[PDB]
Amino acid sequence: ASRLLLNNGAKMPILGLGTWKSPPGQVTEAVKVAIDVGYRHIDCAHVYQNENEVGVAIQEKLREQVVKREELFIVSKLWCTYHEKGLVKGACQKTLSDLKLDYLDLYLIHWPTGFKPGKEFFPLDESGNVVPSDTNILDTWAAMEELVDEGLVKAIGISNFNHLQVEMILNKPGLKYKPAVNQIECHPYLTQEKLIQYCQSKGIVVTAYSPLGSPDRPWAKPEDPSLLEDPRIKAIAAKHNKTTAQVLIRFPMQRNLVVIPKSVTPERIAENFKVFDFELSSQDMTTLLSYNRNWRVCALLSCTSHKDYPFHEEF
Ligand SMILES: NC(=O)c1ccc[n+]([C@@H]2O[C@H](COP(=O)([O-])OP(=O)(O)OC[C@H]3O[C@@H](n4cnc5c(N)ncnc54)[C@H](OP(=O)(O)O)[C@@H]3O)[C@@H](O)[C@H]2O)c1
Ligand SMILES: O=C(O)Cc1nn(Cc2nc3cc(Cl)ccc3s2)c(=O)c2nccnc12
Repeated sequence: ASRLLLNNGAKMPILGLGTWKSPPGQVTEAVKVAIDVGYRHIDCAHVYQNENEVGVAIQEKLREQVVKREELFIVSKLWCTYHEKGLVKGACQKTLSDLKLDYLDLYLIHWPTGFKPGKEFFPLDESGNVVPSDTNILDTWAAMEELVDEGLVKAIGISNFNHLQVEMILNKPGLKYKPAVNQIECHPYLTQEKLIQYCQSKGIVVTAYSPLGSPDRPWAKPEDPSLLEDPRIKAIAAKHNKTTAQVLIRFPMQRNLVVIPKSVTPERIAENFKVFDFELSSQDMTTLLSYNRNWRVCALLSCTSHKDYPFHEEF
């Protein structure tokens, strides 16, 4: 399969381009190359501060009739400072304006943790903890449902939600729309078996982020865990005559996940797409799952006392 079916009846391309830390100076070309080579899914966010430059790329490719809007699957996310119910629509509309689109295919709650509204992405106190908002997950969900009902987005979902947080939404009295997708960190060092099984059992598609272990994450040292340099994964790559990145991208695909590797490098954008023409073996899959070490690149550590912090739970 090149696409997975969502609970709104749309089909979500299983490979997408990530855009976190894709600078304004390079992301337009990155998106253009990606669309050229065949990516039909772009993962965006207001907090990435590059949606205008993504929007330019998309628009140019639509106008040049390289791709049809209906063939593209564009995702963005609601930032934590816009969880208050009256702020959600404006946040979505700003993303739509910046991306130069009339609708999003999917709009996610980026984190379950609301922050105080205002100009700062991360409002902080002297303890190094975030200033929260008095919002709750269910009220924010209700505001997200209104975006579907108004035509601004085709589907809504969540990101970095744990299974109890998912459950809270699913059991909401008067629920209108289930989450379509839960986008979570997933890779061989954080395999998320239990949460994936949960979501899959509930008909929620999982998108795996940081599939290459986010080697460009801020202040990575070379001594930290590196998936791309794990000799055991290199060995699997060598056996298939593929790159380590191609193995790491193919892995989630064989778990029936969506995956969103990021690159601004044209050669890597192109090479990372060559994942539809080989299979990892059963033993490969088992072996990679065995490398789980509960290592999170994205642990939201400024927010560990937030009532909606997602990572205290086992899954
Ligand atoms: N929902 C959330 O909370 C959340 C959190 C994290 C990530 N995300 C999404 O997931 C996307 C992917 O995760 P990520 O950006 O953290 O990390 P990633 O995709 O695991 O890794 C990105 C890094 O890998 C490098 N790279 C790409 N292809 C490579 C290849 N073939 N060989 C070697 N290095 C390669 C990139 O370098 P170059 O760009 O320099 O080529 C970049 O530094 C994000 O961009 C964002 O869209 C969402
Ligand atoms: O979370 C995202 O969507 C992308 C992202 N964003 N960021 C930016 C920041 N995250 C945080 C988190 C906190 Cl709790 C505080 C400041 C920052 S700045 C990353 O550092 C990072 N590192 C690895 C993988 N993805 C990321």
